[PDB]
Amino acid sequence: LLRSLSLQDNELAALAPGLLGRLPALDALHLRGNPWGCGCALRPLCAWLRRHPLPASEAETVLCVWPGRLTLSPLTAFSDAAFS
Amino acid sequence: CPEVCTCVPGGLASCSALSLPAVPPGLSLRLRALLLDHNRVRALPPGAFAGAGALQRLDLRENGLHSVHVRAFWGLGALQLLDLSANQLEALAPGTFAPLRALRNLSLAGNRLARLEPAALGALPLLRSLSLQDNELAALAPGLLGRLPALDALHLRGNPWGCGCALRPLCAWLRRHPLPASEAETVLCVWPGRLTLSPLTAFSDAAFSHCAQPLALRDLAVVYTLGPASFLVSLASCLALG
Repeated sequence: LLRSLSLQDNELAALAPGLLGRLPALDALHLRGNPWGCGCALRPLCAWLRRHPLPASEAETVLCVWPGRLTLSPLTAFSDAAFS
Repeated sequence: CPEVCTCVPGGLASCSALSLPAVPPGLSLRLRALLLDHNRVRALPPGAFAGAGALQRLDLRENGLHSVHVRAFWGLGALQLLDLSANQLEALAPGTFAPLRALRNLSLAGNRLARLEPAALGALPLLRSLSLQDNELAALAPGLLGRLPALDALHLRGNPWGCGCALRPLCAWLRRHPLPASEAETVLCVWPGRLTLSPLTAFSDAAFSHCAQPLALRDLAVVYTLGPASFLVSLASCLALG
C-alpha cells in the first residue's frame, strides 16, 4: 500500500536494493538534503528515477558527492549510462 | 513559505534562534540575505542552498559548528557578508569557502581552532574584514595572511593567546595595519610567565622574548661545510704541531 516516502535532510548514502524490491507501489520519493555520493549504491535509486521522474519538479533537486572533491552533481544530471 | 517562521520582502526574512543541530528546513527558491542567529548547527549539509543561485548575507552567529563540508556552498558564489561568531570549530574543511570569492566581511568570532589551514580558507580577494572575538586560537598560519590581498580589519578582542613566535605574523599585521590602536580592539596575550600577561600593543616589532629567526641563508651557506672545515682545521693543526 505504500506509494509516498520521504528522505528530507537524511544522511543516507548507500541504499540497499532490497527496499525497492519489497515496495511494489512507491511513486513519490523525496530526497532533499543528503550526504549522498553517486556510485554503485546509487544505481537502484537511479533506476527509480528512470521509472518515475519525480526530480523533474523543482522541489526535488537532490544532489550527490562526486568522486571529485571540489565538484557537485545533482541526480538529474546523473543519467542512465553515467560512466563513472 | 518556510516552516520555521515569516518570510518578508527585500532579499528575504529568515529565522534566528532555531538552534537546529544540522540546519533549519526550508522549502523555497527565493530566500535571500539569510539570518541564522542563535543556532545549534554543527555541520553544513552538502548543497544546503544550491537552489539559491545568488545570495548576499548569511548571519551564522552563536552556533555549535564544529566541522563543515566542502560541497555545502557550491551553488553559492555571490555572498559578500558572512558571520562565524561563537562556534566550536576544530579545523576548517578545505574547499568550503573556496567557491566563495565575493565575501568582504567575515567575522570568525569565538572559534575553537588550534590552527587554520591556508588552503581551506581560500584566496577571497574581496575579503577585507575578519573578527576573532572570544576566540581561543593561539597559532595562526602565515598563509592565511599571505593569501588574503585586502585584509585591513582584524578584530581579535579576547584570546587565550601566548606571547611568542606564534604572534609574529599577527604583530606584522598590526604594524602594517594598526587597527588595535582603537580602544575597541584590546586583544591580550599571556606572557611565557604564567603569572604575568601583556597586551598585544606591548608586543613591539622586535619583541625580544624567544625564537628570533627560524631560517638564515648567511648561516645556511656555511653550516653544511662547518663540520668538515673544523675537521680539516684539526688535521692541519695535528700536521703542523709535529
